[PDB]
Amino acid sequence: EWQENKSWNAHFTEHKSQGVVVLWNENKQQGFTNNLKRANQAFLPASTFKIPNSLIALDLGVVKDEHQVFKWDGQTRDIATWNRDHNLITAMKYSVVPVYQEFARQIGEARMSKMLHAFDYGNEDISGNVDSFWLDGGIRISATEQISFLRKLYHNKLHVSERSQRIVKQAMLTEANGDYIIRAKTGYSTRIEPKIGWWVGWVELDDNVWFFAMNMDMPTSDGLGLRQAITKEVLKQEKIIP
Ligand SMILES: O=C(O)c1cccc(-c2cccc(CO)c2)c1
Ligand SMILES: [Cl-]
Repeated sequence: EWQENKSWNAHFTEHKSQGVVVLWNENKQQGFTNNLKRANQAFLPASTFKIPNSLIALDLGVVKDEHQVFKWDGQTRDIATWNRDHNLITAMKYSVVPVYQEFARQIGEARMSKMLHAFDYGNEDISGNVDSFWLDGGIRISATEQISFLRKLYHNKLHVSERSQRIVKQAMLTEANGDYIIRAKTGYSTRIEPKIGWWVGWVELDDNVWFFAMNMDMPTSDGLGLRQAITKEVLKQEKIIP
């Protein structure tokens, strides 16, 4: 049961942008979106792929645990937070592409492809370079497909160990207070048009969980903060968060 609420378009147009928010009420098994078409249009996952990539790296032993240190390779990159050592937690927090590129190389094409199929993840197509296919290869995923994948992770139903799923959900922790917990991952796709930003995850309440997946046009990096801001305005409008 899906419902289209075009009134949310105001949250995008008011910021001179276009995009989609998809919400899923777990208790009621009901979905909501401002744009049914765009909700099912498939985009590069970009750094949202760090969720499945983390799961695979942990389950195969490429990553021992969330404490293992991935040493900076000494190559100065334009994002200061990348020029340092990281563990799984900080690598997720700062979307440290080069750490996850090495994960993918150690995972390898064959095992990566099999795992994405087992996860039913997007179009399951890793065509391209194994260390960048989620940035400029053939893999694609829609907002509704993100929700489906995230729900499996929440319920520990993905075909990796419970431990791997618990660790990745810890690493997804973004915000927590007395009212809610948000576990999510941002994404920023620039190598293939249209340039977009992602924010996918869920909101944990005392008595329910709301899954969310949004993407929006992102012609410049100046609007990246709108990914979370627009999502939270929708959540506030729907009285999911205060
Ligand atoms: O999604 C973000 O919030 C985020 C976090 C860390 C880095 C970036 C990012 C911004 C511009 C270019 C590049 C490419 O090197 C990356 C975006
Ligand atoms: Cl946690």
